[PDB]
Amino acid sequence: MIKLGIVMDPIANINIKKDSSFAMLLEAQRRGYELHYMEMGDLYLINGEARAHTRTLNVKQNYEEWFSFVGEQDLPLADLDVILMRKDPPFDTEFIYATYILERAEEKGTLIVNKPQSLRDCNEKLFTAWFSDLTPETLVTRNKAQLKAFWEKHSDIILKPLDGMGGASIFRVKEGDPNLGVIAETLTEHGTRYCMAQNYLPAIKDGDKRVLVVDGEPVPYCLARIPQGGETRGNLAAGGRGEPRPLTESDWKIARQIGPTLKEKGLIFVGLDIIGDRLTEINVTSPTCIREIEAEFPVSITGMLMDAIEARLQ
Amino acid sequence: MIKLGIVMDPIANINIKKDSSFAMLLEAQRRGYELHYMEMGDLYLINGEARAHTRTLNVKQNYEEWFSFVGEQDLPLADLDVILMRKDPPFDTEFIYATYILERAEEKGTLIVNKPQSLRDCNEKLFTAWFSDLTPETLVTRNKAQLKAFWEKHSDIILKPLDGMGGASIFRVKEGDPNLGVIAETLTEHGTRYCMAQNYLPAIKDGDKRVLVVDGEPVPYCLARIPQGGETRGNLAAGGRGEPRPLTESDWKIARQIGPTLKEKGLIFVGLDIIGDRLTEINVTSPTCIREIEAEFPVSITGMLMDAIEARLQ
Amino acid sequence: MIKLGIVMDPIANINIKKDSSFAMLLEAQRRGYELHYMEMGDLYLINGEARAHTRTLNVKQNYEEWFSFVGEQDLPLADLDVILMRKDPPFDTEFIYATYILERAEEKGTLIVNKPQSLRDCNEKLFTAWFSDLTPETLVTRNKAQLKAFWEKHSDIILKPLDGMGGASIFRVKEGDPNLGVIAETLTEHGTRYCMAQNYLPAIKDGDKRVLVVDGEPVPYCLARIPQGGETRGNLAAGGRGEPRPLTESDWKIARQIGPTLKEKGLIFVGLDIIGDRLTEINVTSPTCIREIEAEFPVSITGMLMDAIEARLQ
Amino acid sequence: MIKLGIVMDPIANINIKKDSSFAMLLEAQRRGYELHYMEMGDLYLINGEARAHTRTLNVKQNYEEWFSFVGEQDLPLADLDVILMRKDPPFDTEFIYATYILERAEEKGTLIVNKPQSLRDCNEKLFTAWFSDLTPETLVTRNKAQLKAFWEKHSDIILKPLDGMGGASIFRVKEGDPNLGVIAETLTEHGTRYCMAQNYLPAIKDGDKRVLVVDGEPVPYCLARIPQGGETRGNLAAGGRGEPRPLTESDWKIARQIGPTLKEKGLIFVGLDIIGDRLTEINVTSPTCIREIEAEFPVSITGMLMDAIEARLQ
Ligand SMILES: Nc1ncnc2c1ncn2[C@@H]1O[C@H](COP(=O)(O)OP(=O)(O)O)[C@@H](O)[C@H]1O
Ligand SMILES: Nc1ncnc2c1ncn2[C@@H]1O[C@H](COP(=O)(O)OP(=O)(O)O)[C@@H](O)[C@H]1O
Ligand SMILES: Nc1ncnc2c1ncn2[C@@H]1O[C@H](COP(=O)(O)OP(=O)(O)O)[C@@H](O)[C@H]1O
Ligand SMILES: Nc1ncnc2c1ncn2[C@@H]1O[C@H](COP(=O)(O)OP(=O)(O)O)[C@@H](O)[C@H]1O
Ligand SMILES: N[C@@H](CCC(=O)N[C@@H](CS)C(=O)NCC(=O)O)C(=O)O
Ligand SMILES: N[C@@H](CCC(=O)N[C@@H](CS)C(=O)NCC(=O)O)C(=O)O
Ligand SMILES: N[C@@H](CCC(=O)N[C@@H](CS)C(=O)NCC(=O)O)C(=O)O
Ligand SMILES: N[C@@H](CCC(=O)N[C@@H](CS)C(=O)NCC(=O)O)C(=O)O
Ligand SMILES: [Mg+2]
Ligand SMILES: [Mg+2]
Ligand SMILES: [Mg+2]
Ligand SMILES: [Mg+2]
Ligand SMILES: [Mg+2]
Ligand SMILES: [Mg+2]
Ligand SMILES: [Mg+2]
Ligand SMILES: [Mg+2]
Repeated sequence: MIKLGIVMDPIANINIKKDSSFAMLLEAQRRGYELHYMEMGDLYLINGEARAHTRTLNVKQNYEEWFSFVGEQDLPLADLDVILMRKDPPFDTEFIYATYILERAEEKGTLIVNKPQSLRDCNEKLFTAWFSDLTPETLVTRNKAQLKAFWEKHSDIILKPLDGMGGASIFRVKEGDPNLGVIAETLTEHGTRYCMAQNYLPAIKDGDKRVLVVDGEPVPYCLARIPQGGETRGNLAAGGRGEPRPLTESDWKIARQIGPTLKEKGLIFVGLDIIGDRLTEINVTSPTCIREIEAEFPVSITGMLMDAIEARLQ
Repeated sequence: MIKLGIVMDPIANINIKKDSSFAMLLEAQRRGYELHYMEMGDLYLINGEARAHTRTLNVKQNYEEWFSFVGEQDLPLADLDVILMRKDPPFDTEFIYATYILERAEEKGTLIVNKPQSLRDCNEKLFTAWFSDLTPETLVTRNKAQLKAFWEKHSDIILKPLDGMGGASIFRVKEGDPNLGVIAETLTEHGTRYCMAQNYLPAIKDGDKRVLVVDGEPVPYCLARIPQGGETRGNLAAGGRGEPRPLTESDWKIARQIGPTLKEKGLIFVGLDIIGDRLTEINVTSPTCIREIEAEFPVSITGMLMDAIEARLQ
Repeated sequence: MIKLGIVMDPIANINIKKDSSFAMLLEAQRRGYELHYMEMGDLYLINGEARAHTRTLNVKQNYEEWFSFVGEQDLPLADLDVILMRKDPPFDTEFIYATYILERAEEKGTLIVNKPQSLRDCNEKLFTAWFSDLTPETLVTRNKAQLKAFWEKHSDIILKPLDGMGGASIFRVKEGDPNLGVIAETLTEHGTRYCMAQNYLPAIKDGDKRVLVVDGEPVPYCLARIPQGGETRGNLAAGGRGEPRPLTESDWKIARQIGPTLKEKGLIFVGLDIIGDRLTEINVTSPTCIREIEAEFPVSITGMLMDAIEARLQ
Repeated sequence: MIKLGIVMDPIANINIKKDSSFAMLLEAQRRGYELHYMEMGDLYLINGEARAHTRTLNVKQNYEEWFSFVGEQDLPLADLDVILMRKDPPFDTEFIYATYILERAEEKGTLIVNKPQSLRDCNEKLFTAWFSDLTPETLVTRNKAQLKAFWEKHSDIILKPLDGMGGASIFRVKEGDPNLGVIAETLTEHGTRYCMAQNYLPAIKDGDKRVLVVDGEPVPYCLARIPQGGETRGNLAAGGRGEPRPLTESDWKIARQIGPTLKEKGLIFVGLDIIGDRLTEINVTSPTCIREIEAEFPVSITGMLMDAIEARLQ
């Protein structure tokens, strides 16, 4: 059968109602694949051979017991046909070291979703620099002076870190905010770290849309994430409310401009974030929102993904 | 003329007797290039255009005053013909973010020494995994159990981090050492970070040889670094004593097996570390030892480097 | 009744077989006290009044369910008669900030076990400086030069941090160890942090004895902790094997020399560590070993503690 | 003569125009004291005896060369009559460990300015809890829920950390600020660290007054620090503009209510911060502003301090 491996954060701590790695494993099992579970500490390199202690996994939609390990073994990763790299951000050096280990298996012919070299090339915030015609005004800098000047030009800005996801450290500096100085000292760590500033997009009130792309093809329904109450963050992670919608026509236009690059670079499962008609980030590590969209519409995103994996393995 | 830029750690704090970035700038000036100085905080991205505040530099071998800035300007980095990325390790995410900024200039046709994509692909310790036939026995793992077992098989091991240089955190765990447990808990941070173990190479007593490669071509004399007194580290940084030597015949054999890969990947200036006949690491960020070799032998390594840059620009 | 509060690490994550805070709560409940549970985040200060969100607790020796909250409330801490500060190390600034909050309640007449001012005065490693006649040779320094010289004088030394417990970072540097330099650079963080060196005590082979002192009175049986296998640490936390013993006559002599100071300073429940006839540290924050001693001998340490609390409240 | 020691941050890096430790050393030298210079790494403990490598210091108001060491020696600290602890914040555990070392010298009869036990008892922000009748409304908490509620009650609040000085991390959350959530997640590190909230005091527009107290006696002129431009921080450190003034009558009233406690606790040199008629913090580690006040008025604060030291030594 196909043997699929998954590197992910502890399965014992996921919420199977929302988790997309889990929805993918139910579909792989429904198709008859042998599932091999791994966490970051299980992978290693011995004389350049990527190997791992895996546990053969069995999953089921049961809220008392959703997984069971039916055996364990140490194998070379080149023994698996597909490895899904579903480790959550932050993008740190540990994450990078794991992609070199996954890359030694990929040279022995294992398919890696997503491709290790592209995970290091395409940072979720800075890859927008390759599509500046679709993004808001974006400045990446360490200097408070440049941040102050971008604020004076735009009046209302969003300042963010480059490594997190889920609304980690998002500040909005509107007109008359008394805190530009301390927010820049906090995000650049007194000018020793880069941060990103973007002009604020009022359309966030209509939702931050997560648009999913399966091997360059946009899935036709998205999830708009509406910030809630006293929150500047649309992220479900920061309490945002999700609303499944068909793609609007500027959603198709952005997703098709990016689609071919993602295919070309082996970024087989990608989550675009679109606010209004601007692209704000590209999630290539562990994008979610599969469950919410799939509940509301007749589309099997996990099926699309396994179909694309199986074509890639032919 | 050629306009060469350099991104480096503060020039006001270098030792011009030992520093190789400085020796390279004296040669570029001797050839008539216009030098533009940058530090990491000067580079930025505004709508995907890489730009920087540079300072036009003038250097001279004077220990009271070795540099002067004769002007400053904000320019797009694509205005320079060559940028030397000479920032010192650690390999951290800031270093990675800078390579995406240098990569936007490289797409507009600037030559980057070394190539930004290869700086992210070739970590100084883990790139040895692509030449395991030339390295010692090497294990990269988070698990103390695997480290203990590698120690029982080899008796005498070297344990190290993956990010530093200069002898940062090198432990030797010889037979009967009472500390394997606490050294593994310290380097893997209780199993949450990968570390590297290698079998100890007795030949370190004859020196850790720094072998320099200029665009795939090995420079014919090396510097052997001899550990001093009560030191397990050969590194000049950890007090090692340097001895310039001709390359021996296994030095030629290793350097030629790696030479073509480095050329192919745009790793134009590389420092190999060889102990005996084993490759232990590949320094691609800011390798030094140019001064010491050049003092003792009739070879101009900086000249070789500018000749290779000028060929690359043709 | 007496209302006793406890500040501790999450009760949902303790092992009731070994945990001493839990054994103390079963005894307080057996005596009829009302138990109020708190974690560090529940305590606060509003205009200098110490207050907390507590949860009224019910505990029982049941491995499926060992606690239940039967209500919650926000109260001033001065409403409780006794607060047991049982938060585990590290000794960090958060720990110190909590002692000022517990100190505002103590001025309104609540008994704090142990006394907040003494928790800040008596660091578990450096308080041994007030009894240097009972300790091994001890040097606290940031300088590798002094560490090297102490090693040359003593041949076999133990190097440790000042903040942890449980065998955190204990190195033994015996004769001919190739790592003094990197161990000193690691514990002093290149000379910016103090560490402690002590001469190694061969008697650790007979056990690191935990001697418990209840209001200056030594409990008459101790637990010797024997290091296991390839371990330099006797700590149960680092796999040490515990053996309950009567106190030997040098155990009585040390415990009585320290007894009156601990009483005097309101350090009502203290865990001395004795190796042979030398005192190595004084645990005043959350000392354990009550269960193991009590299983083997006819002594109720928790009873001694509640008797001392009740006398203190008279 | 009197031998005075000073523990301070590197003298080679101070600005003698503004630095108050330096102004104190010129006065001690003018009186004929022998000055012994120390940095944190020079102090150590060997079997509970506090000792240090000192350098005999000579200072002079010369901007090319303001200090010279005329010898060095290792001595027990009990050999000095007075040690000025002038190390700058942060208040971290290293700072605390140094106070135990200074405390072993103090038991052998050395005067420590300020007293080590009081430096650990009187944190610069939380010691205000002992004078809540003179401070603004102050909440110290880890819970965002309590911070949100304090903001709804007061409309305009100041949120700050407990460890820094100089305007480190001061946020103002006025009505309609879109960032309460991310500022609380940032200062409490997702609820794992305490932070302080206070209601905003409009009077900061007239200056944050530094009021100096020499052994319980208020010095009669203060320095008001006016925030500048786009700054919420009055601190000279964050660009604030200083204006020497006589004490107003509510400045006398606050300083006299605190004066006797500071004397009583051996906090011989203290810098109160007063905004309007509210006390906001008490700087006991390294308060400055001596130069600016002394330039404008006929008062020798350093003289007052040496007079108080000499009385303390009688
Ligand atoms: N330019 C913007 N305009 C408005 N809101 C933005 C903007 N950029 C980010 N945000 C807000 O911050 C949240 C997270 O931003 P995002 O770029 O997607 O980073 P993250 O990885 O944390 O999700 C968004 O959902 C939105 O609420
Ligand atoms: N396998 C080995 N055998 C012996 N010594 C080694 C070995 N690996 C590293 N070392 C020692 O540690 C020093 C640094 O090792 P290296 O791999 O080059 O890391 P770094 O980047 O810090 O220079 C070497 O100069 C040598 O002294
Ligand atoms: N002087 C010493 N001689 C021998 N072993 C020691 C010595 N000091 C510490 N140790 C070892 O390290 C372990 C922990 O040391 P300790 O001082 O008690 O710190 P901790 O708080 O981590 O328990 C001890 O149980 C013992 O095994
Ligand atoms: N309650 C307050 N009202 C207004 N401004 C305040 C208040 N508390 C602090 N600040 C501002 O922040 C600056 C620093 O606050 P402070 O409490 O003195 O901390 P620090 O140690 O950093 O000086 C003050 O100078 C002032 O500008
Ligand atoms: N691993 C998780 C996803 C974790 C996560 O937060 N992922 C980010 C991108 S890496 C995301 O898609 N967040 C969507 C949101 O917060 O709305 C899952 O599969 O559910
Ligand atoms: N930037 C410095 C080099 C800094 C450095 O230590 N570089 C490492 C590799 S990134 C090195 O070559 N070290 C040689 C040694 O310590 O012997 C220079 O040009 O001199
Ligand atoms: N809170 C825990 C104790 C946690 C702990 O490890 N405490 C240290 C001192 S703070 C200890 O006594 N350790 C004994 C050992 O490891 O043997 C309990 O009550 O069991
Ligand atoms: N050590 C320095 C003082 C460093 C410092 O910033 N101290 C703080 C208190 S610890 C201070 O008084 N700051 C006054 C201000 O920034 O206005 C000196 O003597 O000048
Ligand atoms: Mg994201
Ligand atoms: Mg997003
Ligand atoms: Mg190196
Ligand atoms: Mg090396
Ligand atoms: Mg302990
Ligand atoms: Mg101990
Ligand atoms: Mg202050
Ligand atoms: Mg202040």
